[PDB]
Amino acid sequence: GIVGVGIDLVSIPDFAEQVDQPGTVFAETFTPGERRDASDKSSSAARHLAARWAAKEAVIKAWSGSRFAQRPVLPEDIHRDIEVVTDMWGRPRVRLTGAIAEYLADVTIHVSLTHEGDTAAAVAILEAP
Repeated sequence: GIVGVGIDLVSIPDFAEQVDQPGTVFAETFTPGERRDASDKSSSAARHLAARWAAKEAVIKAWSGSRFAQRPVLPEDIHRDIEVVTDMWGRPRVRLTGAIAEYLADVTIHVSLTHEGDTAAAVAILEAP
């Protein structure tokens, strides 16, 4: 049964404006080079990266909306234990580490991402067999 659902829309312009700032959570998900390239509103990098961020936030949203919210704890490591990459063709892939990988070890994560104009989007659905 479904155990969590998330959706997230990202402004590509607003994304590129803050994606490259130090200490932010962007630094723990994208490489400096990636953040540098994504700083260009009009680049493909910004578009693709914006879409990866939406994916990640969507999963995070699904997590916070599940039974794994209320614990355990440390809402700083979940933002860091979650990662989303794209494989050649353009399909999103969710990569887990830290505690979240353990707690969602038996949970299937379904994610999809898109982007158009000044916005990127994604949806995530947590499902247990």
